[PDB]
Amino acid sequence: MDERDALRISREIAGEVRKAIASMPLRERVKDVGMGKDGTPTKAADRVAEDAALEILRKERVTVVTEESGVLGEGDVFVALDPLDGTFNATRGIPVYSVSLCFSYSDKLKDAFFGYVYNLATGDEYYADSSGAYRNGERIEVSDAEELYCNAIIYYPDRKFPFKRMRIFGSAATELCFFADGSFDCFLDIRPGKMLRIYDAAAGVFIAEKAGGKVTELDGESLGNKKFDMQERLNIVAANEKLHPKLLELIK
Amino acid sequence: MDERDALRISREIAGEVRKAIASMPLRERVKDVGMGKDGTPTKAADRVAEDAALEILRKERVTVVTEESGVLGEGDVFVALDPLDGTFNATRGIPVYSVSLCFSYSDKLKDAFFGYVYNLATGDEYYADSSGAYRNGERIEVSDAEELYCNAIIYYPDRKFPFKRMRIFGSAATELCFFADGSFDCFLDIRPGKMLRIYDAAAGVFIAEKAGGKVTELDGESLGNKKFDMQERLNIVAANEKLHPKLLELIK
Ligand SMILES: O=P([O-])([O-])O[C@@H]1[C@H](O)[C@H](O)[C@@H](O)[C@H](O)[C@H]1O
Ligand SMILES: O=P([O-])([O-])O[C@@H]1[C@H](O)[C@H](O)[C@@H](O)[C@H](O)[C@H]1O
Ligand SMILES: [Ca+2]
Ligand SMILES: [Ca+2]
Ligand SMILES: [Ca+2]
Ligand SMILES: [Ca+2]
Repeated sequence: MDERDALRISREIAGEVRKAIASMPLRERVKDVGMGKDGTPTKAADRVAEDAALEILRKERVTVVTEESGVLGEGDVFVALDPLDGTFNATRGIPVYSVSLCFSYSDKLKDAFFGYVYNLATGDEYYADSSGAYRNGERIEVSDAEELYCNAIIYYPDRKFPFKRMRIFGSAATELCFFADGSFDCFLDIRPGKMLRIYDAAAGVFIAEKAGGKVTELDGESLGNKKFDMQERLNIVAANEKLHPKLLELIK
Repeated sequence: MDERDALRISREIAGEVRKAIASMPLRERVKDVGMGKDGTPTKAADRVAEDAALEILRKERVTVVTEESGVLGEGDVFVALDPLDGTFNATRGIPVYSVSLCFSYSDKLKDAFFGYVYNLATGDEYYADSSGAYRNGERIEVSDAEELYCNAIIYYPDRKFPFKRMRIFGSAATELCFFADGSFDCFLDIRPGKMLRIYDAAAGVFIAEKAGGKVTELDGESLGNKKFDMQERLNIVAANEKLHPKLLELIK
């Protein structure tokens, strides 16, 4: 299965999902539909989003790990998918919530060949493959801000940082794409509770990688080990090559 | 002048400035076109939207307090104006930025008689008159649980909080409407080195209060006798009556 397969496939889910959510009223969006396979509740929006993706991913020889219903599939290709990363905003009318998909051969991130995040509010498309990282087509790349005094996304500010700006938009998959497109110089989820799963960073992380930004874990150990599994958790420190180090040191 | 004209005038300015920025590519958006009369530099998206905004207000008998052109016109009626709140977003294509407008029968916040916030990204409309606060033509109210374990907007987390969620979206006018909505449980701008100006907040402040909100300065002092000029600087703590005291002590 080509990257062109993954892209073609990915382009279908986003649209299917988009109008499934779009048609959905905020009132019929926030109600809970049960308990997804990862411990967290499940809103209607959640269900509707995942179904539309599964119905298409379903026809592909792929094993999928996803929030609402753990593992599914069998294929020799794995998908770390999130129908709706940023469910709080979506149920709020806040226009920052996306579809996340990452395509890999093996069980682990290291063998992933395609990244794709789609903002379902705006219709903004984020993707990456061997060719590169794009947003709405135009080629992107992380920023070259070399100063700790810079624009940042931080989960969560706990001390007093030397940041020019600090934002928190509530959709890790999308904000990693904000880091990816140079709109932001560093992504940071140093949350002690290590409350970040694979179907969250998977897609985002990989586009960031393509866009030219170094991305690892709290200490610096890569994300490679990471598995398309329901137990996997993580923290992230993302920045170009001249920022990541200093950004590490600053959180000791 | 009454709250019907303010709406009608505001609705027009919302149309033109919307037209203005939308057709305008991002490249130009980020363009430095000189310095504004307040320090915070003027970029093309700024200039483009003030221009559009000013072009309408000025043919009314009012004194305008705007970001770039300082104070303008004459009239017992005052208008605090943020022609583009969330410039950084507007420049990067992050769909949170608005046009903020507050009208008062005095230069005093306390005499405000109309408030208005328009998401230039989603065409989402917030306003507040004598009848109540509304969002896209619907009546909003603030949220209601006194538990600190709530959903907060806070500029900036310097310590450790008992909040369920912390978001910073970079447009205080709209964010104060996010609070006024129900979307977020509390708004807080406790930054010591104060940076909120009358125009970024007087509208939100006014829509939130009609929303059922309690906005006061850091110390719980009302924002009533707050002046419309390029010197005022604010700190804000907004929430329902019940959780407001709590937040004071929390950040006490
Ligand atoms: O809640 P969700 O919308 O499914 O996804 C959330 C977003 O990625 C958020 O940015 C992150 O910090 C949270 O940990 C995730 O749970
Ligand atoms: O610059 P501007 O976009 O007009 O207004 C800014 C926004 O309201 C932002 O939320 C706030 O944190 C800044 O302090 C303001 O300067
Ligand atoms: Ca999700
Ligand atoms: Ca998620
Ligand atoms: Ca402005
Ligand atoms: Ca402003």
